[PDB]
Amino acid sequence: WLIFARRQNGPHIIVVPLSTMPAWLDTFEKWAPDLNCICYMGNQKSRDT
DNA sequence: GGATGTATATATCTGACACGTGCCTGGAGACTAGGAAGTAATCCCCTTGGCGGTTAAAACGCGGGGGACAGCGCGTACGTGCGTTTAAGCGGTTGCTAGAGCTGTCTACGACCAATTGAGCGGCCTCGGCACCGGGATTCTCCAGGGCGGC
Repeated sequence: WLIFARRQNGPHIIVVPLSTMPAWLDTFEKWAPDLNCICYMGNQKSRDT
């Protein structure tokens, strides 16, 4: 709603526990498929990538 | 029949015990002040038993070669013994000076106490420098028009 209706489509950050974060990723894949939701975990080279 | 080995007795040497004396240092008695024990409050660090996630260190295995160790040869340098020298060790001279010990006098220097104040500790405001944001100048990629060729 913040992205589509009010046009506030800037950088949002969601900080979650690691164990629940696949349950956030598939929720973003299902409910908001048009969004550019990215994932930020891993070692130094993955985060650099 | 003479001299030798051995036992008991007597005088002398020597470490130890007790007596005597000084003196000075430790003990007894009394008084006082402050060092430390005890109390309460506040705040921060440490303890024990857990969880989660990163990740680099620890562990394990394996191949291989460098290094530890053993053996052997050799030659030199150190041990050993003897003869010779030399200097240490002891006893001794001869004076003077340094130093410990004791006594005496005195004076400058440091302890002690009261009043003071200025250097040390904490916080607050500001600057030097680094960094975030807005505006101007410079260079790169691109879309369209003009001209030429083919059926």
